[PDB]
Order: sequence, then C-alpha cells, then structure tokens
Amino acid sequence: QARNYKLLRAKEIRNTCTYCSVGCGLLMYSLGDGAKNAREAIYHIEGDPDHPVSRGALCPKGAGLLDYVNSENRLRYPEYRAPGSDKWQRISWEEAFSRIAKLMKADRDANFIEKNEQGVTVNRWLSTGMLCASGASNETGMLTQKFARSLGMLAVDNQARVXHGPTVASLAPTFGRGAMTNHWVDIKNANVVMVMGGNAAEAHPVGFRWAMEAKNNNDATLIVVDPRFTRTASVADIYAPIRSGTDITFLSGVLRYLIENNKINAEYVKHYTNASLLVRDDFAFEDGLFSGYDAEKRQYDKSSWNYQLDENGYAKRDETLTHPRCVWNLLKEHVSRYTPDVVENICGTPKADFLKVCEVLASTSAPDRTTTFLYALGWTQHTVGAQNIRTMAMIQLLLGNMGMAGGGVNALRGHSNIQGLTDLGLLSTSLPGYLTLPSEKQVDLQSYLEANTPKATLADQVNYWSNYPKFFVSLMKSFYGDAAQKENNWGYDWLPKWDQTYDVIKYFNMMDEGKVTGYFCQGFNPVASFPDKNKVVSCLSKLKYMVVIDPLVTETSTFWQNHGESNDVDPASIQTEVFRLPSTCFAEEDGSIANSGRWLQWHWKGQDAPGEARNDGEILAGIYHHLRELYQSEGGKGVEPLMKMSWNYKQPHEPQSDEVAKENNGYALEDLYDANGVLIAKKGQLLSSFAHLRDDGTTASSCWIYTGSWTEQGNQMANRDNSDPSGLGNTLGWAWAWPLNRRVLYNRASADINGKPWDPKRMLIQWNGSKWTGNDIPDFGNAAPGTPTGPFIMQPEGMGRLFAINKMAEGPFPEHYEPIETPLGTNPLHPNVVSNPVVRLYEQDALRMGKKEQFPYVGTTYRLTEHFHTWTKHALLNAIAQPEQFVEISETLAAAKGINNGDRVTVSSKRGFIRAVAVVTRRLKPLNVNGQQVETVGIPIHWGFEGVARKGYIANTLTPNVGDANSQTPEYKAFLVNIEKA
Amino acid sequence: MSWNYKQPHEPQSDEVAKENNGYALEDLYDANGVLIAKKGQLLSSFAHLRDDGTTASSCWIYTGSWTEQGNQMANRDNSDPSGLGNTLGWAWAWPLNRRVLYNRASADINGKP
Ligand SMILES: Nc1nc2c(c(=O)[nH]1)N[C@H]1C(S)=C(S)[C@@H](COP(=O)(O)OP(=O)(O)OC[C@H]3O[C@@H](n4cnc5c(=O)[nH]c(N)nc54)[C@H](O)[C@@H]3O)O[C@H]1N2
Ligand SMILES: Nc1nc2c(c(=O)[nH]1)N[C@H]1C(S)=C(S)[C@@H](COP(=O)(O)OP(=O)(O)OC[C@H]3O[C@@H](n4cnc5c(=O)[nH]c(N)nc54)[C@H](O)[C@@H]3O)O[C@H]1N2
Ligand code: SF4
Ligand SMILES: [Mo+6]
Repeated sequence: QARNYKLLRAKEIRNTCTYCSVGCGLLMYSLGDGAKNAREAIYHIEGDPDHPVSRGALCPKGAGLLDYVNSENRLRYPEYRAPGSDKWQRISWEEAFSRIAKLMKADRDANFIEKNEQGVTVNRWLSTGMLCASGASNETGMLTQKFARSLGMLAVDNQARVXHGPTVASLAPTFGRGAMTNHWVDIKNANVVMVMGGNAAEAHPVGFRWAMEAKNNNDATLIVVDPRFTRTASVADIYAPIRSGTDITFLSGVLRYLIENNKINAEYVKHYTNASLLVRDDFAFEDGLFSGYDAEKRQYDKSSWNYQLDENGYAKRDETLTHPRCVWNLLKEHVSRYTPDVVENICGTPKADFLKVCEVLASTSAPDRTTTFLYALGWTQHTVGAQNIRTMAMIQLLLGNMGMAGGGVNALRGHSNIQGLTDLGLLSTSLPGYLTLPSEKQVDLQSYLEANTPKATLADQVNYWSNYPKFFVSLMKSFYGDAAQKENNWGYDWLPKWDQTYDVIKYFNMMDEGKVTGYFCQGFNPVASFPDKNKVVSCLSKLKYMVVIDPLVTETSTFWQNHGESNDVDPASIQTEVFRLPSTCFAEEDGSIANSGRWLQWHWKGQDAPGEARNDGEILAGIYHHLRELYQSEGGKGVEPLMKMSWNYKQPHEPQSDEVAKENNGYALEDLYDANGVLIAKKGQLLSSFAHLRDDGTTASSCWIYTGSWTEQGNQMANRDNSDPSGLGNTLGWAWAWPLNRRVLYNRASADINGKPWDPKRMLIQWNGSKWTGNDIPDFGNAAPGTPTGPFIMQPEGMGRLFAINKMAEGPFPEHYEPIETPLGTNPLHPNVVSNPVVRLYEQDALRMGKKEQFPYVGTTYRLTEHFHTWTKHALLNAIAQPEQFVEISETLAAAKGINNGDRVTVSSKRGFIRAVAVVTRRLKPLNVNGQQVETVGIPIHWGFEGVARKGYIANTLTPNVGDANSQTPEYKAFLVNIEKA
Repeated sequence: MSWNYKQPHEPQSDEVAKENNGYALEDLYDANGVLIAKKGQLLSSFAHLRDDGTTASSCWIYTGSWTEQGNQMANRDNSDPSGLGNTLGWAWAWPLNRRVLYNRASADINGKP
C-alpha cells in the first residue's frame, strides 16, 4: 500500500503567508511534539481550509514557503565586513551590539540638531536613517517606531514610499481614508470587475479567486486594461491595451462618457459628493496649468482651489447644480477635452475597445449594479500616480459604487504587512494612527493641535478628526507614561520636528553629497528595489556604516562585493563597515500583520530560528540598550528625548508580541466615566474603543485605530469564527479589522438618503428607528435618515470629493501629463506642458534621463506570479518554477531586430543595462499613438545576484530616479529603453 | 459526622474537592455592604471564611482551588510572561496561588528588588 501519511503525529501551528497582502491562512507542520528535548523543525506547510479569504488555497509563493523557511541562504550568525574588505567575519551578538552603538553614538553626538536657525527646539538627527520591514509584524513595527523617533530620526521609511504612497495621497483627500475600502471575499458580489493598473491574477492570486467567483457565479464581466495581455487577461471577458503612463486620459475619457450619456447615480452624486459646492471664481485651468502656478518654484499657490464661503463660514452650495461655479459644472468642463479620439491618440487604445469598456462601466450607474476596481502599481508608480487614482475614485463616486458590497476601491496592498507599517506611521513625517510629527514651524502644543485638527466645512458633519487631540495625548502617554504631563505639554518637545519630508530619493541625494553617515535596512533590499541601481550602489558606497537585519542574504548586504556585470564594484575602494544581523522569519515568532482589507490577524510560532538568529525586537533592544547605557554613563547630545522613551516590557531585552499589541490597543490609566456617571473602564484595563480615548492624560494608546483589537474580552486578532449570516461574505468573527471591525468602509452610502438600500439584495446597514444596524458595523454615527450628515465621516464636509480642493500638489482635478522619459517627446493634449509641472527632479538625475532618439521603446517593470521581488529566488521550489531572467517583447519588435524567441538580448536605458532571454509574443503589440508606432519592452523584477535561481541582473539598473509629485514614489512603470541582440 | 454525597457508597472526587475549597452558607457581605458571595456558592478565598457558622471549608489553605470560576486544579495555561518560569495559569498552588513563599523579602525595605 501507499506510504503512510507523513504529518500524522506532527505539531500543527496556525500562521499567515509572509509574502503579499491577501493574508492567506497557513497550517505549518513541525517534527517534534513540543517537548523540551525535541527542537521543532518545520517540514511541510499547506493552507488552512477554514480561513475565509483563502479557504485552503495557496499560490506558488505561499505553497513554497517551506523552501524559504529552510533556504540554504538563511542567515545564521552576526557578520561584519570591514572597510575595504572582500569577506565577512563572524562576530558575537555582544560585539555587534557594542560596535553599532559606538558608531551610532559618535554620529549622533556629532550631528544631532537640538535647535533650528529660528530658535525652535527640533531634536532631530538626519545623518543616520532607516528602512523598515513591511514583511515583519506590527509589534516589530511599533518597536521600530519607538527606536527611531526616540533617537530623533526623520529619514525613516518603509516600502509604502515606493508603493502605495500615491493611493494614500489620493484616496484620503477623496474619501477621507487611504486604505482599501472593501475586502477580498466581498469582490464576489460585484457585477463588473475592473483590473486596470494592476495584474491581480499574478499579484494577488488567492484573493483573485473572489473575482473569478463574481465572473463565474454572479455573472460578472471581468475587464483587463494593461499594456500587456497578462495571465489576468487570459480569463477576462474584455481585454483592452493601453500605453504605460496614459491612464489619466483613458479614465478622464470614461468620466466624459458617463457625464455626456447621463450614466450616473444622480441622487448619490447630488447628496454624497461635493458636486453642489461652489468653487472660488479665481479657480481656473488653461493649456495644462491650473491657476496659481509659480514657474520658478515649480509649485502652485492653491488659494484659488477652494470653495466659496457663506456667512457662517461653511462652503456655499447650489443643490440644483446649475450654478456655473459648482463642482459638477467645472468637472464637466474639465473632462470635455477627453473624447474617444483623444483617448485613442494618446493611450493607443482602439476606439472600439474603449467603447466596450465605457458601456460596461456605464451599466453599473444603476443603483443595483456595481463595479469594483482592483488596482496597485500600474497606477501608483508614476509621476502622476496619485492623479491616476483620483480619476478612478471620481468614476466610482459618479456611478454610486462607494460603500456598496461588490463595489468600492480595492487598492490591493503589496507586502504582507505594508498596511500595518503604514498604519503605525513608519514614514518620514508620520506617527501611528495617521497622526503627524510636528513641523518645525509649530512651536508649541497649541499650534500643533490647531494645524492637525480640521474645522468642519459644512454644518452637521461627523468630522471625526476633530478628536485629534485625544489621539495625540494618548500616544504621548503610551510613549512617555508618567513623564508626559499637562505641565510639560505631554512631552511635546521630545519628538523630532521636521523642516521637510525626508523621502528615499531625497535622502539618497543627500547620501550622494556625503551628508549621510549610517543607514539601517530592516527587511528592505534597496540595491534591488530602489530606482537606478548603479546610482544606488554608488550612494551606499559613501556610507561609513550600514546595518542590515534580515532572515536571508540580500543584494544590499553584499553591495560591496564584486559579482561581475551584475555588481561590478571594487571592494578595496568601498570603506563602509557593514553589519549583517540574522533575524527570525514569519514562522519563528508570534504577532500580528494587517492584510489589504485592514484585517489584523494573529499568527503563532512554529520553530526557533536557525543558528544564532534572533527576533527583530531582540535585535533592536540589544542595540538600543547598549546605546542608552553609553548615554547614561558618558552623556551626549539629545539625551533627554532618548532616555524618556518608555520600554516597559517584563524582559527589556525580549519585548513580547502580546505586550506591544496591548500597548497599541491602549489602556485606561484612571477609572473612566461616561457623561451619565456610568463607569466605562477601570484603571489598568484595556480599552474597548477609540471612542473612550481622552485628551487629558487618563488614556494611553500607541495606535488609536487599533483600539478594540485586544480588549478585556481578549485578543480579537485571534478570532476564528468564519460565519457569514448574510451570504455577502462578511465574516465579522474572523480576526479583527480597523476601524472598530467595520469591514466595508463608507457603508452608510450603501443606502439612499432615506436609509433604503440602493440594492435590497445587498443591505449592509439599515435604520431601526434609533440606531444603524445590519450586516456590517456601520461606518457612521447615529444621524437619522434625512439629516444633512454625510457618509464620509473623516471628511470635514462629509462627502466624496470630485474636486480635491487644495489637497493634491498638481491640481484639484486630474490632468494628463507624460512620463519624464516619453516615447513621443511631447504631450498631444498641451505641448507647452509635457510632464507634471510640479514634479521634483534633482539636477544630477536630470542628466541621467534619456530621450527617444536613443531609447525609443517604452520600458515597464512588473511581477510574475511565481516569484516575490528578489526574495523567492532563495527558495528552490520557486526557482524551479521560473529559473531564469527574461524580458517580454512583441513579434514586430523582435522581427525588426532579428531576435528569435528565446535568444539572448541586451536591454539598456540612459542609466545602465541588463542582459536576458527574450520572450517574444503576441501578448505585447505595438500601439498607434500620436502618429507613431510605440513598442513596449517588459522587464520582470525577480532576478539578481544572490539566490538559487540562475544569476541575473537587478531590473532597477534601468529605471529612472524620479517620482510622483505628492509622495515621491518612483516612476518604475513608464520609462524609455533600447534593445539589441546579445 | 457528615457524608453528604449524592451516592453515599461512591463519593465523587469533585464533591470532596468542593468541600475542601469551601462554601458560603448564607449571603456574605463586606464591611461596605457589598455582596461578596451568595448562599450556596463556592468561596474564592480563605479571606472570606468566618467564625460565625456562615462559612464551611474542610481545608482552609485550599480555598480558591475550585471556585465559581471552576476547577482551578485543571488549569493548563503554561504562559511565563516574566521569563522567570513562574506559570500562574498551570494548576493552582496554595496558598492563594502564591508560587514563591515569602516573596515580600525579594525586595528591600523601600520596595526595591
Ligand atoms: N507574484 C507576485 N505578487 C506580488 C508581488 C510580487 O513580487 N510577486 N509583490 C507584491 C507588491 S509589494 C505589490 S505593490 C503588488 C502590485 O501588484 P501589481 O501592481 O498588480 O503588479 P505589477 O506586476 O507590478 O503591475 C501591474 C501591471 O501594470 C501593467 N502596467 C505597466 N505600466 C502600466 C501603466 O502605466 N498603466 C496600466 N494601466 N498598467 C500598466 C504591467 O504590465 C502589469 O501587468 O504585488 C504584490 N504581489
Ligand atoms: N522596478 C521596480 N521596482 C520596484 C517595484 C516595481 O514594480 N518596479 N515595486 C516596488 C515595491 S511596490 C516594493 S514593496 C519593493 C520591495 O522591495 P523590497 O521590500 O526591498 O524587496 P524584498 O525582496 O521584498 O525584501 C524584503 C525583505 O524582508 C526580509 N524579511 C522577511 N521577513 C522579515 C522579518 O521577519 N524581519 C526582517 N527584519 N526581515 C524580514 C526578506 O528576507 C527580504 O530580504 O520593490 C519596489 N521596487
Ligand atoms: S503570496 Fe499572497 S496570494 Fe499567495 S499564498 Fe501568500 S498571501 Fe496568499
Ligand atoms: Mo509593494
């Protein structure tokens, strides 16, 4: 008979995939029953059938986890690379901690800035910066936030900077919050699934099962719009091509089509958006430029981008929508230039295909039909990234799809925990809970609070950010405890104050000028992931010291080592001291991570880490306690802010995940009473809602949107009830979502002004005569139907913005601008303004930009389903599935260059080159754009110089060092290259 | 002598364990007039035992072992939050789940460890 079942007596542990943001459940199997004498070893991993999103399924990345956990390239011991050396030397943990602390202290004491030139206390340290791990837990993230900020760091970013920064920059201004609005299983309710700006069948495969459920079992139409015919196109009902960098034209064309045919949800638009508000008379737009442009600073004065004010100080309105200055009529005028011929001329999308998409989208303007948009980097990674997103969001507000089951904006996050690190604020000027560090002009608490607490711009609105001071003071009580009191303004002056944002491109520009001494890379591989790799390696080489913390060997850790054409450097010329510290991976600790749907999910430890690897919090605590002890005995600069940060863990060298998770939830520091004199919480108890946070020092929380995650009822992130009573796929008992377990944001819009569902088969919330109740937790207060209170409760006007007032850097309405490296060399809509007029482009990077005479083809970079960044090439299973680097090109271009399928080619740009196998296919086809034939060369990003797959070249050797005008997110998706036979 | 078991020829372990823990024989109130236990309920601490005939316990140091919260001797939480190997959630120790006797001496006269 068959071999026996190999897991019958193994230890079974629950955990969550460590790669993308779907958050699939895992069941991991270890050799050993947990007895103290058996050292557990994970030997198989499969899916958890009870998880509501994955239901047992795992894509090739999650299914291959065993080979990542047990990779031959797992890091085992602390290693050190001496200046000008060509080899690693093994050191002890205590030597690593003491050498790093000494280097840090010397640099901090030399360059710490206590006061700025205007006399304000700013306590900031700029010569050492940090990259944080979006693949590590939320408890690691909060420890990293405390470590960084208590030292005064401002150059602190996580992957959000090169990823979904633009989403937050456009979705927050439009709807009030920057996160994905619905959740994976909810996509099954859609009537139309649009995959544009994303490739969900390859980038989020197990979450995409729900789009296949809507197509196959809800009769939905799946549409893919992309320069390439991808694996998501394989299963699509409609495929339409589009030139990289032209989404705003296509989407603005869709707005013009909807308005012109009156394919809108008119009552939704009239009440839930700002359509009826009146805009200042001085607002204008002409020939590519909005009013207020200052051509020398390349920035706009946004004074005119605002509403007209009434007598009470509120925005003026015209409910009939006939006034020439209402948002609705200015929107109509703005998009009138984007006709179907203009879309075809700029995007290259055939009019017949563009028409099919417009007609299907238009069918969801009915109240009981919805479109859901699934997108990610195809829209964010541009110099107009944020504006791409604004256009789509506007479409969803015209169709009335926000707040509906099967509707919304599913901005699919990337890393497993990029949503938690964004929530915890590991971004230059951020604090946890979407709070902001003080700017250096805000000289006291009162100024700071006033700048961050918005006044309502229409009467009768929830305007929930009016509670900013309760969140802020609670954060300060979490950080400083008894040291933060009313008398010292809750420790206000201990936080670093910023003079500007220290985004990654800027900070590498400072590193190139010799202003950066040290850098930490915690679970981030910038040699692979940052634009213009040859410049990145040059900038890192000027560092005096680098600390890498990771479970695997990365290209970044070996940037000083010669790897031939892949990394042609001279070790003897690089003086950086490099510390490589071996950390745990997802399977070797307990903790939480937040998926794309905002679900905070707990996971448990299945084995110890290999060798002398330690957990991320233990590595930060080693360095931190050595450093703070040096300050205790030698003194130095910025002593107080550093020494006042709390580190209240039972074992200070080993902070536990539950202690940190509980601090994020928050506690009552005194007994708390409601207005009726009823006890709401006792001193010492975990809080059950952010509604109980106060601004008087009686409450603490290091992450206000996380209040409710771990209460007196227990760890809600460990809840495993997959019940779905409505049949809509909403499982309120599985894990815990922020905010307050609301799974579908903006769900008051799922009903009309009288409280009646737009679609009676999809009721989310309903009015019972005194409260809202239903199949989801209401994202709303208790305003009764018929009152003026808008459903977007974080917006000061309570509405979805069609016109984004003064929030966007380049305009309150989106406008087409070409990529910095464009194949046309001009912009057919307005040749006087080719590219975004507010883009920041450093002079050194401007010299490294190419033109179409030398680099005639559009270059774009993207992912393949089988690999995750340059991480899974260290896993044998994934290396077998896609072993060797390739690039994709059309049959037409291959014939022109005499390239046969499978031949080697050389792909180059103004910054460098890569060599690879050529995949020649009809899936890529030239498009007719502005009288030219434009070809695209496709460059997957998974290969490099470390790993078990065949050695290749970093794709970022080709990409430009320029980014979105709002978040500085690099333009990785549209640039210019040349190709030659090799 | 009492032999108050549901089957007198086969006294059950839980009946005897509950007698060792002890019971409130009348409703019991603290000095502030707050109910501490109802008549018939298992006591939660020997602090609630009285000398007036309103409480019973056949083993006062065992009060807390099996309360209204259940059999504490069956608790199986091996958590050790301090790292010192103290597992207050595994089984139940006398007296009142104190695992290290004389632990006020683990600090000096001012309370410092
Ligand atoms: N398989 C796999 N999964 C991933 C990842 C991975 O490494 N491997 N990474 C995770 C991360 S961190 C992220 S943020 C996500 C992103 O996930 P996605 O953004 O979906 O994935 P990409 O492949 O980067 O890009 C999507 C598509 O953009 C198309 N495209 C190129 N330029 C343009 C253009 O300007 N407009 C339009 N409309 N489309 C364009 C590309 O051809 C590609 O099909 O993936 C996550 N999931
Ligand atoms: N050309 C081009 N460039 C891109 C993009 C693109 O489409 N085009 N996409 C961009 C985006 S959206 C992103 S997110 C990036 C990502 O690029 P990166 O995030 O730098 O790349 P990864 O290879 O995903 O690196 C993650 C590291 O985390 C380590 N990690 C795993 N778990 C832990 C842990 O528990 N703790 C620690 N300390 N380490 C851990 C892994 O070993 C791995 O080394 O690439 C970006 N760059
Ligand atoms: S990579 Fe994403 S889709 Fe694949 S198993 Fe992991 S979490 Fe699921
Ligand atoms: Mo990403």
